[PDB]
Amino acid sequence: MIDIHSHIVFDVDDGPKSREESKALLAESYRQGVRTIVSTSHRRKGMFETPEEKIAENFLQVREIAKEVASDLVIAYGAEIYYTPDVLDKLEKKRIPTLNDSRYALIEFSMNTPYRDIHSALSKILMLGITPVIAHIERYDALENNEKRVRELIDMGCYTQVNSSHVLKPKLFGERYKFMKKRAQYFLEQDLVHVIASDMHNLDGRPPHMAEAYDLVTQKYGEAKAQELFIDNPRKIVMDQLI
Ligand SMILES: [Fe+3]
Ligand SMILES: [Fe+3]
Repeated sequence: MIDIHSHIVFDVDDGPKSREESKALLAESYRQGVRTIVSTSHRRKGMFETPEEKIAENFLQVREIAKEVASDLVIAYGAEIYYTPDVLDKLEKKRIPTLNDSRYALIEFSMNTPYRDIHSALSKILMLGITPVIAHIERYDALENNEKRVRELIDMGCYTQVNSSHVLKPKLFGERYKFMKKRAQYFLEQDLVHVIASDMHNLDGRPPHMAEAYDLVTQKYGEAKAQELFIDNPRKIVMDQLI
């Protein structure tokens, strides 16, 4: 019901190319039962360096477009911030957005980022009074099968996010993400996940799987847990409330 990680702004990153694509992506998200989407387009040194004024501009146009989808679809502003050290000054001085202007910022790393680097970056952001929500923790080799490390990040004041796509069963044929599904399944079993979110980009390779994932978590982990990960926690994040 509340999706805190999405790529829905046209012509700013690897998401929609056009207004028409953004609308179609919103529509599919709405169809699946999502009622609030936080826009978190990429901020990444050397990869996604679209200027902030453009991202904000196209964002506001997507927010308008969302009215054509449904009147109760709320679009919030945010950023998926790949960590490089310049990001610290940007956050301190609010030149890079948090999630709906809350304390929470969405932070990502590389698949092969060493734990010590992860731990260090997140420690420094915490020192800014900003709470990291760690994007797609199933991506990071450093956390694979590592309850102790994830726990250590959570215990110092981080929250964790897993992509809906990796919540799904590994497919009998054509499975290209088996290792990330196994990782997400590990974290869920260990009860190490605060949030499941879309990371949606398009309707081909990367659609939302929020309805499918919600049902799967309901079946395997109970409805209350599904509510927690897909509604209650995301809602606290959007409303700048402590979890
Ligand atoms: Fe990412
Ligand atoms: Fe993303």
